[PDB]
Amino acid sequence: FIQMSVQRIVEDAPPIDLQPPRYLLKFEQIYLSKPTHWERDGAPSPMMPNEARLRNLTYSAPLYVDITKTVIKEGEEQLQTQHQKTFIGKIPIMLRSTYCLLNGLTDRDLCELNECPLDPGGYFIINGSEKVLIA
DNA sequence: TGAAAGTACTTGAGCTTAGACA
RNA sequence: AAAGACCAGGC
DNA sequence: CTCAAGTACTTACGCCTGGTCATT
Repeated sequence: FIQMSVQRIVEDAPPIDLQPPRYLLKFEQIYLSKPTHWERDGAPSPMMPNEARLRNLTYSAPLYVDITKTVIKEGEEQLQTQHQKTFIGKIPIMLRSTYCLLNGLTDRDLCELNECPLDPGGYFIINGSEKVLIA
């Protein structure tokens, strides 16, 4: 879903055609980061799943998509402005998936962060609650 | 994605037939 | 803390 | 003035435990 489906959905959506000048908006490619928490002061910091459970936070990762804005002023010159890392929202991250912070960590690493090595993962943390999607 | 049975409403058909006996 | 929704479960 | 031929319309389902959740 993260690697293919999100990019397919973003690139599939028709571009914004509006209008007399005309403006066209196109989304190029989405970018995912590790789950990070933005505090009141706005300082980013990695959010670990245990801290998400304890503080009733939502274990999610910000989603950034490159957007190119093109303006048509009827002067035969269309000025195209591209926007990098445009933040459109935060996608909840299934624990121990590829984009989870616990991915690829050994038993000692998981214990150092107070996470059970035997924890199979595969669930989401929303407001501190462990949610599992039923097929 | 399957999937239920009885009942309260409407509506709209549908039809050989005329004289002069009490 | 009232009234709802959903979920899981017991017999 | 029917009546069979249709269409809407209505039903329900034992008790108990707990958890979460968004809104008020």
